[PDB]
Amino acid sequence: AMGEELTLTILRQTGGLGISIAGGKGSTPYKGDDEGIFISRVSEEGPAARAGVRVGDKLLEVNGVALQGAEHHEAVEALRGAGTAVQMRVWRER
Repeated sequence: AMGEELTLTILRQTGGLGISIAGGKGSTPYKGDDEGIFISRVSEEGPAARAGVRVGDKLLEVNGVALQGAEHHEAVEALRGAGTAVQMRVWRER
């Protein structure tokens, strides 16, 4: 297999999830031509790091909201509106 599909739960903490994202349909890609949404930063002090989110993870879904074909700002909105426990489905390439 080329990668692992993981489901991680991030408990929003002290005002954020502790991630940045890159990519999206019509934005600068994080990888090749892939227009998907990718984790571009994980704050060392933030809850995503502690939950096991990794830079370069491809974000597939956030609390039921699919991000396939999503634009960047749509994904930002999905993360912001995801509530206190944020369940992320990610694809982690080898």
